[PDB]
Amino acid sequence: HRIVGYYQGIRPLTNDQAKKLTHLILAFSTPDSQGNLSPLSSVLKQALKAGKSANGALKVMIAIGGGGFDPAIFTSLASNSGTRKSFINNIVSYLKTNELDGCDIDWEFPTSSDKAIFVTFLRDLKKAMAPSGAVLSMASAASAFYLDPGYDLPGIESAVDFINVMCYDYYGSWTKTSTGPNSPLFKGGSADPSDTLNSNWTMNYHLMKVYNRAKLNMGVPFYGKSWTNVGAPLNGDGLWRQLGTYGTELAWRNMGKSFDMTKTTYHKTAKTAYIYDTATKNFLTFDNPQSLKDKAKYVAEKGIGGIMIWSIDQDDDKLSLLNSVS
Ligand SMILES: *[C@@H]1O[C@H](CO)[C@@H](O)[C@H](O)[C@H]1NC(C)=O
Repeated sequence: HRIVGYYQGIRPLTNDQAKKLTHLILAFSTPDSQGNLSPLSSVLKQALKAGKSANGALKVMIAIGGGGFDPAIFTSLASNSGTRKSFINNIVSYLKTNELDGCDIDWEFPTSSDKAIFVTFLRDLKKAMAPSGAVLSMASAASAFYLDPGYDLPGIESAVDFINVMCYDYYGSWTKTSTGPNSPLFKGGSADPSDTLNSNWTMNYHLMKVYNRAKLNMGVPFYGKSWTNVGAPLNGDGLWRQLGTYGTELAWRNMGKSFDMTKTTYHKTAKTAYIYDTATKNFLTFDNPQSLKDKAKYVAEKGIGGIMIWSIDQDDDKLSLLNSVS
């Protein structure tokens, strides 16, 4: 159903890409301490024009905030009814001025002190957006650690048109235990030390809280993560290996020129792709056409309302990943 594509201006949005999306979410605009939104960058502006020109049905939205963005500023703007009201008016004015069709609130992350005020902010923002038909979404966290204290999912659901669930970054630069999958679909069987660092657990968490699952999008990544100097498996399964050193996040479009993709191992239980290169001891966890196909099937099977992608511009020139997901 929905194909919600985040876009961060790595490269121009192509006319083929625009036709494969229902929603294009430019990323990012950030508010200052007074609720003034940063102006749309040139690369984001171009993608808006390219998307609308190539797909008259496409909704082009601005994601406000982001993983880099200080969540205490969201707290400040939303907690005060006066600043909440003016921030909302600034958002609505920003949409009209920049010819946008709506916005995504990417607040990473609301704390327990934010839980109710986040819902109030989204409900009020929806009310101001409703006459123009502007589309409202938010990005949701992937673990109970964040979800339980900070996310009133029923309340959020009552306000937004859909929820973009960030089912990725399950392992990363903070991981001290072992290598592991950035975005597996499932727990990876008996060798998996975790029940929850997978998309299925995160989506099931949301399914158990929200009224209408059609309002959920399962997020998928078009990027992967690498480690170097990686050693032996911890418990007989090559996905979880003795740590060397965190590498970086790589866009899919850049993996094939640095890794021999013919060495891809596809985990049959977790539904996730990785490469361990015994020659170099480099390790890459990523998503590829196979993992994305399995995830689209999961979404259809569970009746989830859509797929969201971070980020479509990380795809290769031939749209291997976007063509696989839809
Ligand atoms: C997905 O998660 C649910 C609930 O956590 C669990 O019952 C189910 O077995 C999981 N599916 C797979 C294939 O791991």
